[PDB]
Amino acid sequence: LAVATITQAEQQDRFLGRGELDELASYFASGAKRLEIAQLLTENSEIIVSRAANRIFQKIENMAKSLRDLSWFLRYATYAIVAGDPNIIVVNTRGLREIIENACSGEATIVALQEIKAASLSYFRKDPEAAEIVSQYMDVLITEFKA
Amino acid sequence: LAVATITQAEQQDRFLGRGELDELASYFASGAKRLEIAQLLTENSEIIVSRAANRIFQKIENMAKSLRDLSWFLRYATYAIVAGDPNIIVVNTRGLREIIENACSGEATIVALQEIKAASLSYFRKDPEAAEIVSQYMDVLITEFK
Ligand SMILES: CCC1=C(C)/C(=C/C2=NC(=C\c3[nH]c(/C=C4\NC(=O)[C@H](C)[C@H]4CC)c(C)c3CCC(=O)O)/C(CCC(=O)O)=C2C)NC1=O
Ligand SMILES: CCC1=C(C)/C(=C/C2=NC(=C\c3[nH]c(/C=C4\NC(=O)[C@H](C)[C@H]4CC)c(C)c3CCC(=O)O)/C(CCC(=O)O)=C2C)NC1=O
Repeated sequence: LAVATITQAEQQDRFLGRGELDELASYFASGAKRLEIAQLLTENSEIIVSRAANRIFQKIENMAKSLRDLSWFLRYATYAIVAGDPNIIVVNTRGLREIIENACSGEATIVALQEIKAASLSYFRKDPEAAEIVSQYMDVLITEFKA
Repeated sequence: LAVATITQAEQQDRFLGRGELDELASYFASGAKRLEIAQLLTENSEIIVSRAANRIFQKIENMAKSLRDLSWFLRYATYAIVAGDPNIIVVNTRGLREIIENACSGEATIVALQEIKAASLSYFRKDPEAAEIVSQYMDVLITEFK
């Protein structure tokens, strides 16, 4: 964050670098777009989740938890997008591969997640900038289940 | 702020509400303007600092330390502006007036700080919002010195 960047600059007795400034400038300026994205994923959260669950419907034994988890995945994506901090996804998906490996099916989860991503993207057809943001964050989520 | 309202929604296992989204909208917009300001001040810092030194050059007995401090002051102003937190200035200015009244002239430092302000402001004559933002942070710098 800003307070982060400032702390290290201070630590090194210096002005923020041109790069640090540009990076913060871009973080603030993409803010409106990131909020637009979150508002949209949120209001459509239920349709996005049910599309993902449906795609693996026949693989699911625990539908209540499946629907819950898929909603939670999308909710943390949504946090990360609002904060402009992909690490929110990383911290909160820590260890989930093992847990869901064991709980149901790793294969299926990735299938559902890919549908979370596709269904999410579907709301930004006209808006390449947003689609990129959405794909970047969704890819961070999925990758935490791949390698 | 980013982490704060997200932390709450997180604790309550929910999506951010529309009211939360609008509040962040205001945060990011202001941050954008603050960052534009900080970039200008940073890129033109040598110029700003030299104007301020030059404005009191007759009183300066140590050009080096004077140029250093004025830069140090400007630096902390930019930190405050970037974070949007005037208290960065307050905290790092604490007790400084005494150290510097000793070292040279408290009063010349004030004149030079007014020139830091006046010089900083010259980059924002087309943008009265940004100008007011620079004036408000610089005033905290000058005041907490006095
Ligand atoms: C990133 C945010 C986040 C997620 C997603 C999360 C998931 C998560 N899923 C869990 C269990 C589970 N998850 C599922 C199933 C599924 N899960 C899926 O994402 C699939 C759609 C489906 C497998 C097909 C099942 C069947 C269990 C354990 C069932 C139980 O004993 O109740 C558990 C173990 C504790 C619990 O049962 O609640 C966690 C922590 N925790 C988090 O903080
Ligand atoms: C907000 C960030 C910040 C500032 C500004 C700061 C100033 C500061 N100026 C100092 C000294 C000094 N400062 C100056 C001069 C001046 N100082 C001025 O701001 C005037 C423009 C000019 C007098 C006209 C002089 C001559 C010394 C004594 C250093 C020496 O004797 O070599 C000292 C004493 C220790 C040192 O020499 O490093 C500090 C701590 N410290 C900080 O953490």
